[PDB]
Amino acid sequence: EFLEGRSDMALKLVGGGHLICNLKTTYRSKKPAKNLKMPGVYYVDRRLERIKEADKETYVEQHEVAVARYCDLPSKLGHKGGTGGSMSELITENMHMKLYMEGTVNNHHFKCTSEGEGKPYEGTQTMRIKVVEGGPLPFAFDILATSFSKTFINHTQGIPDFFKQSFPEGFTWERVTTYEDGGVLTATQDTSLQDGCLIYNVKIRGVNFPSNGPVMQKKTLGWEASTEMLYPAD
Amino acid sequence: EFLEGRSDMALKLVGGGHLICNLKTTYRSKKPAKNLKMPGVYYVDRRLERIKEADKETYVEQHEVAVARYCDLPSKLGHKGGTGGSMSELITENMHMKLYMEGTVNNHHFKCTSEGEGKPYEGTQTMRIKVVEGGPLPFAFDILATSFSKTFINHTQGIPDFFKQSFPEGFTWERVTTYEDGGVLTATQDTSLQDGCLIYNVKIRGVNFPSNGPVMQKKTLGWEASTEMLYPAD
Amino acid sequence: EFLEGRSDMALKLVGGGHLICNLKTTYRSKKPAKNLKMPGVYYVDRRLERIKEADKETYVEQHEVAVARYCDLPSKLGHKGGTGGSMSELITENMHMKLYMEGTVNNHHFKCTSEGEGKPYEGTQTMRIKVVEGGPLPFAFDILATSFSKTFINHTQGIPDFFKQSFPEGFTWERVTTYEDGGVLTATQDTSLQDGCLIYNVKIRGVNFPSNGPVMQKKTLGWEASTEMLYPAD
Amino acid sequence: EFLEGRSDMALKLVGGGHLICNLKTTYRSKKPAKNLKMPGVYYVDRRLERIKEADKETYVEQHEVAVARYCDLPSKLGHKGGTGGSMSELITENMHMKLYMEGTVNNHHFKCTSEGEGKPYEGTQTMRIKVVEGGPLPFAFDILATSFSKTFINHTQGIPDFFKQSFPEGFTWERVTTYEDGGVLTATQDTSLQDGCLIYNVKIRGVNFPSNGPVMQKKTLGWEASTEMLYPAD
Ligand SMILES: [Mg+2]
Repeated sequence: EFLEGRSDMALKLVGGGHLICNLKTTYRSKKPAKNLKMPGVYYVDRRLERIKEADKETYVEQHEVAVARYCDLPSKLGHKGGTGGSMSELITENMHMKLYMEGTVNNHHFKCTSEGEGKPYEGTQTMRIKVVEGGPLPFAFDILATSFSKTFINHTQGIPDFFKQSFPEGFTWERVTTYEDGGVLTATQDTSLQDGCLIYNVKIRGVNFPSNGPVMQKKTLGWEASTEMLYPAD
Repeated sequence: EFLEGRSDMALKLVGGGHLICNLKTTYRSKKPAKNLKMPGVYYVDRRLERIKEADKETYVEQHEVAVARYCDLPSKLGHKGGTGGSMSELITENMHMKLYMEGTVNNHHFKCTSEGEGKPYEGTQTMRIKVVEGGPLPFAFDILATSFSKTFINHTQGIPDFFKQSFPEGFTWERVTTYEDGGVLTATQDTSLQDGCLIYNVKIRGVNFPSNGPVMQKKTLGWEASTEMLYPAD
Repeated sequence: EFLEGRSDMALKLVGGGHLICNLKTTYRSKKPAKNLKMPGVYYVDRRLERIKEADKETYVEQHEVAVARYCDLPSKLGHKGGTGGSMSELITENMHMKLYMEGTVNNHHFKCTSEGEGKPYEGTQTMRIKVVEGGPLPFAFDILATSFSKTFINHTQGIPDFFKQSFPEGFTWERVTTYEDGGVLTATQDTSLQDGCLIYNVKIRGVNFPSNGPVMQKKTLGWEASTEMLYPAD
Repeated sequence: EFLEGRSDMALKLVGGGHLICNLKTTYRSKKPAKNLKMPGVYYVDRRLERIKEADKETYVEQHEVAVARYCDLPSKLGHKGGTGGSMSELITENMHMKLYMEGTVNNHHFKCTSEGEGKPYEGTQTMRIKVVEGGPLPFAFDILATSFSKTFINHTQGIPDFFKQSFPEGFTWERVTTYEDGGVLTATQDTSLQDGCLIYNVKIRGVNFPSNGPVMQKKTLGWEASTEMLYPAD
């Protein structure tokens, strides 16, 4: 039993306009099935923003605000669900995170580290990111943004927090992002808890980004906000 | 200058679980560009529900609640939104609609008519739908649900209503719904205003739906709510 | 029981280079299952060439050579298939065709008629095509090329000709062509035999072709040759 | 300047039938552009067959025969490649190969080694493959078949051999395979020549393969033969 997510995000392009991409994510728990209180269908509203940038994109500081909900709207049918209610004690309201990243984008190899802090229950976080190997990146940094934190989703409407419940075992995610110009970037990730710090271990592998298109030429200017739909399966 | 939308909807399956599909929509105005007050990026939360169904799905009555917004969430940067403010006079707060649909799904041809009423500014509406030809359909009616009214979106927060402003000329849409099991359903549509009634004319052409998959075997059970991301281009 | 095909075609672009698209076709028979001699997996090599063009693309003349085969190459295992042998009699070795087409591409409506002749068993044909409505098209004619004749495939090596067997009842196809820049074009089609003439009925519904991309700007120069992979299911 | 490829392969299923997937590959040379003799558009017919299998798939011995061509078919126009002609001294007619592979498929990690030999100019090769970590795999070995050899393509008809020309520098490839049931498997690979042996280094990352589908349940039975379409870009 896991959660699958789906999003369509929009990339802002130099000169106006946008490039769309599609996110198919599968969220897997390391905690055993019997001990989880599974949600029903729900949505997470994010806004992901580039705060600071230095050195041809080899240093980037990212902020994110994530908030989960159920459909607020009244329903002529009986899907109040609703339901809800989850509590997660290992996660304090002030948490620190450390991350390591490694992968390839169009045959170009690179490594990244980051450290950050945020407020899980409030739905906010920040990430200070270093490109350590294979900088300057020849591709728009934006495409890695979604790969740097499911724990910091503010589940307010009682909705069961599938990510915060998982600890200490942890959770993984694995995602395939599909740009409409042809590019494809898959990423696998491990979230674990050691001494009260959240440890992220990612692996990027992207291919087929058009060479004379916005991603490789770096004509991008951050993302718009987005809605992820999340739903349980098998 | 027009609006493109992107949504991912979830289809409910007999036995739990879901089949996801992707909606790429282009909304075009018949009113001239200069006379339109274009919105910025925004989102529409819908909930579409089958009220009544009779005769192996040859009569179906649908209700929808659509509410548009901007990102409520605070932004570290200065994308205040909120701009806004649009007024559209031809659309009263009680509207009636009449519809004709014709198209093919996996070589099987069919025709539909419908009539309904709803409250545009409140975001609510109802549709009473008849299969007048080629019923009973060998496919789940659900896949047509999204093809029957952009005017009944409650634009509050002072978001410019691209759909209402358009009147009297009217507007069209054209969409490609892409199921993850392989099916593909495109639709072209014309909206227009004649004697204070909203007139819909649709055309469907769906192909490649697996014969032994949920859609053809009719093992589906309505949609979950969804979020559409609407954005201006060219 | 029917045949599915898959092709990837390449579009020649003004200035060198190519735009790839994907063809998913389902070919369905009108003749009863028991009286057909089903093929195995096999391949069709085509080369489609614009012989003539006049009037801003409102007259186009097409030649096609199609030849189906099985893998000639030796197999370490014993896949023979192999098999083969079909004869089809309603189809003479000189056939004439008449075709009608109607559909939409990015909200622009149009109709086409054509007449042509070829040698089915030899795998050749020509088509003389008139745009009778909604010319001049604001889009590259190329994208319609693949919608104007399955009967004229030279099945050598003894492969059972699934298309020639169908007569007199006839057969349909229905296809989704998916460009990598985003455009999508589906087409459903009906074949039949009336008075020794082959009668084609096509319908087009294409959407989402980027306005500032090759297809809408007409910066194309025909297709490259292609291989279609044909295989039976249900 | 490099080569892109496109294929559609068919996977054989327990109980008959097939699951199709799409291959987008980009082939990059490590040898400098001025010294390469680029091909034109062309095709490769392969047949990949599992010879032996032992220990729940932890040992697989693979055979491949690859033969490249242009379009044998006559053209009503001036397009005859034909050109062709390439010579590659460093590659003998009996070559040896050693490979290391590492990656993840649906959150499951694994490593593979293989060694093999074949006749590059004749277009044949064999691979003896050992699963060295994380066996037995919970997924159909098939989805890995295409990741173990571009040097052993028999370029007849005189097509300039882009893979053999690269030596000694070597070449990389990177590919995205997209199943129609939802799975996605990208792979990056490094080829090189050291002491007269071909050295392969692969990395796999497959995701979003359906849990209740053929690949994960191991209901597969090898590939059908296939055609890849190769074309130059940049
Ligand atoms: Mg969405």
